[PDB]
Amino acid sequence: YKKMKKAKFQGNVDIIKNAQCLLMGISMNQTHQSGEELYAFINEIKKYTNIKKVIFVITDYLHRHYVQLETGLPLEEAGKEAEKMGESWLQLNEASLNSLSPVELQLVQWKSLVEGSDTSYSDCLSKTENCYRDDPFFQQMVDTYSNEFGQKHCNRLKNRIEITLEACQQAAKNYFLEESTIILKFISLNFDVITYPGKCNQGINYIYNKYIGKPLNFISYRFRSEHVKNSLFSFSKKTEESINDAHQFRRNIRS
Repeated sequence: YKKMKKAKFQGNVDIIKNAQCLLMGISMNQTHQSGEELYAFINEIKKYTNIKKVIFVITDYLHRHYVQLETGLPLEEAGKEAEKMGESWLQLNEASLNSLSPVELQLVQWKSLVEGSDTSYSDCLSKTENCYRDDPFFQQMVDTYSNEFGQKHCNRLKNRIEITLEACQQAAKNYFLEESTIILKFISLNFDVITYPGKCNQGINYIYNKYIGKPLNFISYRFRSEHVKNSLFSFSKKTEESINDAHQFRRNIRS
C-alpha cells in the first residue's frame, strides 16, 4: 500500500492564473522532477486552464564542468557524457510528457541555449562575468557557492583521483556562472511564469533583476501525500536516487 503525491503552489497563485506560458528548468540532481512527482506537477498545472504552453529546459549539459573535473576530458567531450543524463530523463518520463496534451509541450536542451540551435550566449556570459568582477554582492554569492560545492566535490573525488581543492572550486564557479547566465537565454523562450520544487537559484534571480530591472515571476511548489482509492506508481522503485547520482555510481564501475 502507498499514498498518492499531490503538488501545490506556494503563496498566492494569481501569477499562474494570469500566465499562458510556464517554464521549468529540469535539474538532474532533483528527485522531485521525475516520475510520480513530475506527473503530480503536470496534474496540478492542467487545472489552471489558462496555461496553453509548458516549457521544460533539460539542465544536463551544464554538468560538463563537473564531469570534466571527474574525468579530465575536454569540456565538449565531458558535455557528451553529461548529455547521457538528459537521455535518461526523457526515457524515464514519457508518461508525464505525453500527459500534458492538449497543453503544448516544448522541450529545450541546455546545449541548445549555450551553443546555438550566434554569439548570443557568450554575450550573455560576459554580463555575468563582468558582474562577478564588479559586484561584491554577486562576487560573494558566487564565492560562497564555489567554496561549498568545491568542498563537496573534492571530498567526493579525493580517494579515486589526484585532485586539488582549487580545481574543484574553479569548476564549481564556472558551473554557477553558467547557471546564473541562462536566465538571459530563457527570456528568449517567451515564458510568463517560471517554477521549481524549491527556491529559485539565487544567481538566476540576481542576474535577472540586474539586467532586466524587473521582478522575476517565480513561484515554487511543494508536495503532500494523501490516502486514495487507487494509488499509482506502486511498481516504482522505492529508491530516491537522482539521475546525477546514478550516472556517477555508473562511472565508478568503470573507474
